[PDB]
Amino acid sequence: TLRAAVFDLDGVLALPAVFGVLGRTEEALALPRGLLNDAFQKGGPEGATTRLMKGEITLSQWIPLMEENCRKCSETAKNFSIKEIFDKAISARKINRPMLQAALMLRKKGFTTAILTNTWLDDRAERDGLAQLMCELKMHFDFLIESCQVGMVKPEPQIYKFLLDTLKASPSEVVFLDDIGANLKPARDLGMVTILVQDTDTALKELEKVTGIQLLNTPAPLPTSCNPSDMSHGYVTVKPRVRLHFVELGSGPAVCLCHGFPESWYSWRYQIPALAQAGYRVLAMDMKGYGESSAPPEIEEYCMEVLCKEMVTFLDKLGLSQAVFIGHDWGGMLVWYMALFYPERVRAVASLNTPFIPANPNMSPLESIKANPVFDYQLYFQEPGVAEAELEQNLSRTFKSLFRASDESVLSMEAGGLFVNSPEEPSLSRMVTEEEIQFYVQQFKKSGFRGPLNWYRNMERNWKWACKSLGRKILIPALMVTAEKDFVLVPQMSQHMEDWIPHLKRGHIEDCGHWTQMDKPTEVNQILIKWLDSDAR
Amino acid sequence: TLRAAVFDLDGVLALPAVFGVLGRTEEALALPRGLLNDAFQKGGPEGATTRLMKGEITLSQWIPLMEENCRKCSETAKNFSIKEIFDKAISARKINRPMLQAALMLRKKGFTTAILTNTWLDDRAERDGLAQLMCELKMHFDFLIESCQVGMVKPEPQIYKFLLDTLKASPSEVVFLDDIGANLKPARDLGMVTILVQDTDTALKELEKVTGIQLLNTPAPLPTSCNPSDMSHGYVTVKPRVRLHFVELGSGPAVCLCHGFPESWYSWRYQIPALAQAGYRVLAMDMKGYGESSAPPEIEEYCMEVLCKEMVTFLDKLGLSQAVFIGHDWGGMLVWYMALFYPERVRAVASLNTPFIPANPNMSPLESIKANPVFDYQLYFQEPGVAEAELEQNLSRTFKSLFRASDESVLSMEAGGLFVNSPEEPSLSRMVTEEEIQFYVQQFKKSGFRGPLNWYRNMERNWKWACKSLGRKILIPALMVTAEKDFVLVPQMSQHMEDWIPHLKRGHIEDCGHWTQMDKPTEVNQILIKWLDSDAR
Ligand SMILES: Fc1cccc(-c2cc[nH]n2)c1
Ligand SMILES: Fc1cccc(-c2cc[nH]n2)c1
Ligand SMILES: Fc1cccc(-c2cc[nH]n2)c1
Ligand SMILES: Fc1cccc(-c2cc[nH]n2)c1
Repeated sequence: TLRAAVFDLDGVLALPAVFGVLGRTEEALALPRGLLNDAFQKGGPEGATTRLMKGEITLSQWIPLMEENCRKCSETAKNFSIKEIFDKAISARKINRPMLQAALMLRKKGFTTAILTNTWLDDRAERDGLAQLMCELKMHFDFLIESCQVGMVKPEPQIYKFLLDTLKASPSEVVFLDDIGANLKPARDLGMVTILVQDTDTALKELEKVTGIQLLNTPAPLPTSCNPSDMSHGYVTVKPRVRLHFVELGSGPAVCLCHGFPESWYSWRYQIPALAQAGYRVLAMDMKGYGESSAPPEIEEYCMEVLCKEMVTFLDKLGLSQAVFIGHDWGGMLVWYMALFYPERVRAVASLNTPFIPANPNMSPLESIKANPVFDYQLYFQEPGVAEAELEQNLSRTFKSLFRASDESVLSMEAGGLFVNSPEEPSLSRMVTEEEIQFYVQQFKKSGFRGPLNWYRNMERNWKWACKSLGRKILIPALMVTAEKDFVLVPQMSQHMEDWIPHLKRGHIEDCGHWTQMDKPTEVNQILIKWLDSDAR
Repeated sequence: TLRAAVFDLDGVLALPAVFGVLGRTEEALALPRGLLNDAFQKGGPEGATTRLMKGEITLSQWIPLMEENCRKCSETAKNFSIKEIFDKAISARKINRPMLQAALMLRKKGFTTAILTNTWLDDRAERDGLAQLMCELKMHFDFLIESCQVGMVKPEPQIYKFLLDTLKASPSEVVFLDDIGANLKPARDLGMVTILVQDTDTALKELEKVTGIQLLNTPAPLPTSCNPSDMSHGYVTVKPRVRLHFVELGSGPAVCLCHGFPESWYSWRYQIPALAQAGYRVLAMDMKGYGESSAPPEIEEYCMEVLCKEMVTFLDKLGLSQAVFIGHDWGGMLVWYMALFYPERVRAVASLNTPFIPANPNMSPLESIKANPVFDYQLYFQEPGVAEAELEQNLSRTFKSLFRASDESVLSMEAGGLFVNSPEEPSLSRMVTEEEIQFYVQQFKKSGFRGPLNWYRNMERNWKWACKSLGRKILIPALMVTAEKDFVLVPQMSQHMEDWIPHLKRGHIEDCGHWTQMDKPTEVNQILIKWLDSDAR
């Protein structure tokens, strides 16, 4: 029974291959057939290409050797640049998405996966393109075995025995996928299941047949998530008693993700890998009062003025002049105030669900709550200790009750608490795994709900501070993303935003409840990436 | 007696001012004298500019109001763009270096320093320039008081009382420097020492006279250093038992700094702020075996092959496709091997002191040590436990004996140890403060010298691995920096590097011992920044 799957890179995980490119170049330049493909493999196991693939020489050293081989082949058969041909061939090669999806599904099902490839040490001025491709791919596999790193090459028998040793599996337990028949032969001779890959669909049909796992025509997979233990964790002291923790991934313009109540940096798990892959340096915060960030007990530590000042200090200490700020819920509220009070530090602003509504100077925030019954829970959150006790009573119940899709409601909104007439053992929502709920449970064991609830206990202070901004407009790039089925932060609440943000851009997500990021991650990523690429680059 | 110094921004800490720019624009456009300067201050305390400076409106909202004021002034006096004029005026404004140097010296001497300024909420598309200027300046002061953040403006009396409250000082204890006489008047009326700033030299002469501290014509100051508690600290698990710690500062291309033996990320303290200010994202490592990084006890955990693999994993986990790698001593050795084995992940490579010398396959690394008496200490480091015992005996003595300039040698290089005939209480070198030695002492209390010494215990393994690279050349951008007075890693050892690195660039530092970064920080920064800007951008 199979338990390991091995994939080649050129022609399997990445397309178009290379035998085809040399073939197309020959046709485009009207050269004798196979002239370039022949110069490429000249000398076989003793030739320049084998030395390149074994890591004896780098790609830049191989270029002049390949040119000499091309000259010899043209001489025998009786503006051209090998550098330009190979630069263009490497650049055009893209990840074979359905092949990657099949490898992802096999790993999800318990398979050990590996990439086994004949590759080179790339020292060209344009090597970063290849570095980026390898980085994106390798993160999805258990092992990456490169010929130039092991000093062995397919079809040599040693690399297969080395592959087996690495997998800690007998040959009958391994499926081996390759586009080159000669490279497939030794794995077959060892007893491995082999697949000659010509077109992806047929290769995947063969793969599905031998594994007994559906891989072709399967549903749209969720975006890549985050394994907390595999992330880079950052810590900045913003003042003597306050440190902020963040997870960091990627390079490019800084993008600061600000979660809501009662969440975590982990609420952005489906966005962090996507945004980093899109070319941004993501900084996903644990907001003040949460997870590994400090949680001072004082109510005044959580007013918007102090939270914004600390986020400015956070940028100062990291040496960042600006970041794009993207917030959800209370984090969305914080991002609009960052745009209003610190525009010079905000490259662009985006909010999920949270609208920008200016303070009414003729109405107390309490009177404004009066007008709307959907915000009654905010009054319940006022008295220190009351909501903490109910929310801390059973963490698994708190999170399982909260984190549900629009059609999974288990909570109602006197004589109460959030959990009146709510199950003691709620069923697990289709949005989350038990493992994910337990991550939030574990995060909230450190400081509980006091800091998070204090974000609601500064209504009067926040209102007074917000009134100082009444004559201003948000004129930096801005995005408002509404969620059709958020029954508290309704899309309708954002209807007048253009009055204060005239150049505002929008996104809208149908069939999406309050927990936007985990409810509809693919759509959130699509919306944010499109907006970042047009407005924040 | 004075104990606080307050500086204005426009015309004091940053030049050229603004009254001069409007004056020059009037002359260049042959407009009536004072026309623009008059439209700028139109309405005085009730006008658009006061509203802008108090934070009632943003800069982008003020532009059309200023245009209407310019129209009214031209109308009364009987291709022009306010946006273009102000964009150019903001951009041309640069930090007044001697003024900043004087503020730095006063703070060093115990003075509380502050910037007090009439400024705006900048929401222009080009706001980042101003954000960068403010960031660079503010880090050097105890307080930054901005009119648009406090909703108060100079010359209003309230801002001065607010300034005093912030400083926690009586007016007679404060020196107040301003370029505007009207803004100086209320500080004088309160009893503060005031300086009208026209030309910097005269202002500094007045400042020197009143403080009794030499500020003008003083020696070249050291580059800005790092306060460990103020840095962003990052942590990446590269394998189950191994995590790497780093300090991170700045934005732009990733620059990974790799220290030597027996050092720390802190050995780069004078480079981190300079490189981040130059436009790079600095990642200063605690190398494996040091400080907050893991220090497994096994010798094999410290061979170059494993250390390089882990640095590749470090990049993978941070989501970086490449970084520039800059190393000193053992870190310099690691960076040449990163260039040789992982060129696709190395944007550029630079070494301080450590030359690139290819492995001699016909000589054992032990036989090669035989040939050179300067490397005898490496044999002493071989036997596990022996050098650890001597180096761990007294940490303060170890570091104070080691970290000295070329003319301060206290150690000799049988029947020994490093500290034979060496003082038990060495004097403090002119290169370091007691505080800095104690930082290294504190770092080495966690894991001691076993991990660091294990870097020397892989000679045979490193030699075997290095021989696989004998047919390669380093063809990515490279810099070799030699130090005239390093008596072990002599500049002469680098003489043949061009044979293997044909495009190699060089730097050379005279009167510089082994501890390059702290010996000659200004010169190191100059060399690295010049090279990064030409070869790594
Ligand atoms: F003022 C705000 C702004 C955004 C979200 C909330 C909120 C209250 C409960 N969940 N989210 C409150
Ligand atoms: F989502 C939002 C946006 C703005 C204000 C509020 C608000 C006012 C009182 N409670 N919450 C909620
Ligand atoms: F192999 C190397 C390379 C660079 C520095 C050293 C070394 C030995 C003592 N200090 N530094 C050894
Ligand atoms: F600085 C260097 C550079 C290269 C090799 C060595 C070496 C060889 C034996 N011990 N150290 C030192």
